[PDB]
Amino acid sequence: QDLSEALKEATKEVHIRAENSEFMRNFQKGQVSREGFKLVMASLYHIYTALEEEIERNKQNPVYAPLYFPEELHRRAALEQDMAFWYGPHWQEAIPYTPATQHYVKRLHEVGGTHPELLVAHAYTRYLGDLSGGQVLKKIAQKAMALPSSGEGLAFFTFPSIDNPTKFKQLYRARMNTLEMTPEVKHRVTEEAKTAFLLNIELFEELQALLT
Ligand code: HEM
Repeated sequence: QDLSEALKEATKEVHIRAENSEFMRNFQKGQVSREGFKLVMASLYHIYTALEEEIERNKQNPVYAPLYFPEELHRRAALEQDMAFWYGPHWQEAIPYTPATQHYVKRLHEVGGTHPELLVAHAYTRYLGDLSGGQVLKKIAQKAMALPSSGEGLAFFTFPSIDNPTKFKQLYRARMNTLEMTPEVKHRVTEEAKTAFLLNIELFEELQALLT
């Protein structure tokens, strides 16, 4: 069984749970505030910073390298633009770094530094969602918060180097399927993808509490 399929299958249940977190349920209904949106986007800034630091560390490592697509996929620059938009020019000392965000970052560094063969789980969980469902979330955000089609404040959700998210997704999955796989690696990769998803749920839980 192909890795791309094994991951989709292993995470379909937890994905249902993630969409139904209180924060995402409210987000999807069009009830996201600037305060709530700023918190989540600041937390992603930290998460994608860590993810992409570890990607760069492992770019030549054959357990990751076939997924090395910085120009197309990396979000850190986009998130910096969004931070300047939402938080102003002194955003680096305005933005929060919540405990659940720190916890996700920690696991990202553990994976990148000690278990790089699992980094694909984390890239899969974030980037493939951003290319799929994130495009729906973009539209809802834009409408909720009166964000302009010209894209300011939603750079995260915009992939100017990818013509067509569906075709790129199909390429990315094809390339995942070229990673050297043993039963050991495959089983732990799909476990770590479930952990990535839980880390996200835990963040959304935390943000919702901080908002109430
Ligand atoms: C309200 C919240 C969300 C909505 C409405 C949403 C919606 C979607 C939609 C419509 C797809 C495409 C499904 C398909 O192609 O059959 C998708 C795929 C994906 N989503 Fe989300 N999603 C949400 C939250 C999340 C979160 C929180 C994560 C991860 C942290 C995530 C990760 C993914 C991944 C990895 C895929 C790719 C599945 C695959 O093709 O293997 N989703 N989601």
